[PDB]
Amino acid sequence: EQTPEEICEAKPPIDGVFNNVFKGDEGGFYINYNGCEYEATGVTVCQNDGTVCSSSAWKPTGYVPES
Ligand SMILES: [Mg+2]
Repeated sequence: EQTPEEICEAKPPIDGVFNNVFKGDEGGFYINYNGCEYEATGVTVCQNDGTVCSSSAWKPTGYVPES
């Protein structure tokens, strides 16, 4: 019995590789995955130019995106 934001906040962190990664205004790396926004944490590796990044712990931000 949770709001969608709550559902996102409770999601487990993900170890993985994603495309369509978008950089934050503050240098954070973000993805929209299964209706939740996640932020890359710990060691993050991206292509110099282009979307793809790997992170051992993509963590939900609690934001429910429309992008
Ligand atoms: Mg948690």
